[PDB]
Amino acid sequence: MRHPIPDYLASLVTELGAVNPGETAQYIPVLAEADPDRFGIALATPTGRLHCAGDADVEFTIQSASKPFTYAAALVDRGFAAVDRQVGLNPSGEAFNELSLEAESHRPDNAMINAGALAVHQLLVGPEASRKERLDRAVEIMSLLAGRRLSVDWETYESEMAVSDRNLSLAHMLRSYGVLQDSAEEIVAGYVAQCAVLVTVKDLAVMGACLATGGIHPMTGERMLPSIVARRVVSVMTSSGMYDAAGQWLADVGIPAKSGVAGGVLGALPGRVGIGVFSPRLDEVGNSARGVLACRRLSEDFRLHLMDGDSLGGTAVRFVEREGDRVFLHLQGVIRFGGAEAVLDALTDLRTGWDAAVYPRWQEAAADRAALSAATGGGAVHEAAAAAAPIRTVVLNLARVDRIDDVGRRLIAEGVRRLQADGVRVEVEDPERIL
Amino acid sequence: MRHPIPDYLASLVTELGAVNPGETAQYIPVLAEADPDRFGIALATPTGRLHCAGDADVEFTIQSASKPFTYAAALVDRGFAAVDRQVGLNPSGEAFNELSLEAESHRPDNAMINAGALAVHQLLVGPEASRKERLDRAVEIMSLLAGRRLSVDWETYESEMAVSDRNLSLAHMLRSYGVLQDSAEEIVAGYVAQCAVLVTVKDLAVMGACLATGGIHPMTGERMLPSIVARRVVSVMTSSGMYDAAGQWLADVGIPAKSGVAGGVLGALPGRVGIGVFSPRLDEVGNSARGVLACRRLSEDFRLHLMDGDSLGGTAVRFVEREGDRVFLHLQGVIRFGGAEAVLDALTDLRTGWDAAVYPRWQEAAADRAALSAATGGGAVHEAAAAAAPIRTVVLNLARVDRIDDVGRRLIAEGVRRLQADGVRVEVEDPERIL
Ligand SMILES: N[C@@H](CCC(=O)O)C(=O)O
Ligand SMILES: N[C@@H](CCC(=O)O)C(=O)O
Repeated sequence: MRHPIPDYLASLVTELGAVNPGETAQYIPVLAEADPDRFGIALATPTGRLHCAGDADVEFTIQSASKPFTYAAALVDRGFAAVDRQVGLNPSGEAFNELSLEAESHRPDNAMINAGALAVHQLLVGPEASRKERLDRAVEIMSLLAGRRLSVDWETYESEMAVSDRNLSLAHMLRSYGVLQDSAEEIVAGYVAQCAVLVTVKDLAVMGACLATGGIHPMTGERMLPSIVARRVVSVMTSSGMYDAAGQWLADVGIPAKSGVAGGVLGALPGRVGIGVFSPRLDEVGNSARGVLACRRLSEDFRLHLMDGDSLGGTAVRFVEREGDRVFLHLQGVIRFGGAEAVLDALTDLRTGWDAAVYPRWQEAAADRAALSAATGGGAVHEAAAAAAPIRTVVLNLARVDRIDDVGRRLIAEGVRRLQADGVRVEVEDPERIL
Repeated sequence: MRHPIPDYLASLVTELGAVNPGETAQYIPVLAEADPDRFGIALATPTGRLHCAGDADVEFTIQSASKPFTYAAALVDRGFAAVDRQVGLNPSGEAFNELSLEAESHRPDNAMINAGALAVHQLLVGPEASRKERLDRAVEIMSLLAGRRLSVDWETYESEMAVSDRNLSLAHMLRSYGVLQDSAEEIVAGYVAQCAVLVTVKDLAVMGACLATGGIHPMTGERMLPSIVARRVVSVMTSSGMYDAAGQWLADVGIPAKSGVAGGVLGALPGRVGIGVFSPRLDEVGNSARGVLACRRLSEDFRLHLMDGDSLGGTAVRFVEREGDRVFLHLQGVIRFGGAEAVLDALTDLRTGWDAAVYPRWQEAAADRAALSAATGGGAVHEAAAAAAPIRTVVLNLARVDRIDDVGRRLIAEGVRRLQADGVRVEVEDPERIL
């Protein structure tokens, strides 16, 4: 059959395309004369699927939506310590205040606002890196997530470099407080090229997806970024991506996202989906009108909110079989704290916090563990307590476990270490050595 | 064996308990003379497990950590429209500015700051509700999540009511802009009692857990709040819970949390865990010092970050068996967009977005779907494409699916509707009618 998601994408494009409020970025000639009658949208899933509709294969400059990529690239090249000394974590409106830099800190508020982006571009490769290297580190980091070699639209670069007075101002002010080493024109030029990189609504959906999964590319399964770096970038996208309207956006939508004045919008909901939207005309605060609306919809119709839980839970426990003398534990999925934590409940729930008198209700509910389990979501863990409803051997089957982060390994290891201590054998049937 | 989490909780209490910086709330006599040598912590899981350490069963006033409960209660009693007209969604520092209310809006910035809390207390039952009802609606909503009838510590209430000049000021100012109907003293009194409700570090962990799961109580599986309301409350806790330091907190920790000046801290990470911490002494901005640190740790050691993905993904597909003429699909877990979306991939992947030439790398990776699957986390969906590696009947087994939200139902329904349209039989073996 044909997948229903792309069909949904097409319906949304037609419904919201009935109109076209706002206007194109007027502070640059190349973006003013752009056709406002375009509008695409893509959804890239963690697994590797890509759904689309409308003008999702038309190119446009990534502008600001490029900020989380260079922040991520710079974090890897210099590490947290070095980047944090120049870029803060406080949300702010693009309107620049010098008091930002007078603080004991001496650093722009965050990496989503121009001042913060200029500081990040300056940190790109190292202290002795040339102008030319930083700009390739930019195009490179981005290109590695989009999946292909990207290019800079010099026509836009030149158009913007001719009227880049504001940014030069932020760059100078920054040098004044020692946040920038090199020259103002040098970092501005590199920053203005970085924003001139061309992407399609689809690339953004795939790039957003890399950040969504913790640094894993959904089209190859190859780690592009460390989970810890990808985490922070999505953290700052959420808290400062929509500027002073971030509180209202985190509640109204739930999708960490940065918008570009060329019309593009990037979205990345941790562990669920990379998003890309494209619609030239900008609203009253500078974002992509139809683009920002597209996200509202997706978020309401699919409950794609950051606060809408979607864990594995006890579902990490495929099943618990007490054949007779030995008990078999088969794990499944991607095991992190959530899953490993449930495993530890299973293991403990084999015979190897509240006063029942005070909570008659909780004891009753507990009496029926199968019922209380489905109402809550702990897969087949209740099958452990049921196996013990002597055990001399426990088998940990890991054939169905896609992967397990460090925290899971340690937690399940410790779990194993504590069983043997009980005079219980423990065989870990783990084929593709993952443990 | 003994579960390793509580042991970890005890280690953390001893390690971080080596010290005790800051001091108790000095603007109230009853909280100034409180013993600073106490410190507990609890973790309530979605499934129904409760882990503890230290003074987790000692009572203390919930103060501000009560704000998300009354905001949630008021949202249910009056609905979004009515509450949003009085309470905004913008983050802010407790330092009050009158320009907040001059805006076209005429409403405090958010429901986590005193002004915003006073406005929420005023909306508690209805326009014709008495002073006495609102205060019970407060204690009630909270008590229903903690799992037991709670009480107001009048000793603290009286102590604070004697020096409640600041709050009265916020209350008056609000009446001035028409955000409060009743009297200033009336709402202040009710608000000061609401903060005098006594909880233990454990109750907070269970209460945080209700919000964490989308409104489902982890100790009974009974829905206490609508998923949509629980969502917003966690959204505003995240964006404004830590005030002007929320950007740095969302990155440094990732756990939506509100602190109380009595020493308690509430945490609620969507779909993973309810948290409770208790440590009388407050730091330089008013939060619980050791309490705020406890959260930092938990978040770093267990990767309990809001941005650290933890989905079900393709793991919703237990397996795909092509016995021969018919194909069997067994689903599992709690199915939302994430899971339902994978099902639709399975169904479509039975023979009933990118240019391969451009992405040689992606085609290679795709060639080995089993490998690309484990690197990414899509359970056993690749088993569908493998079944078709004619099909006249497809069986949807739902015995292992704990539950499925509205979005899942519609998505899997549509999926079903599109298969039959292909001249394919479709039997949904779903025992406890969930579909
Ligand atoms: N590329 C623009 C930024 C566009 C935006 O703010 O989205 C600039 O450097 O000024
Ligand atoms: N109960 C205190 C608030 C404490 C806090 O801000 O955490 C008050 O009403 O002023």
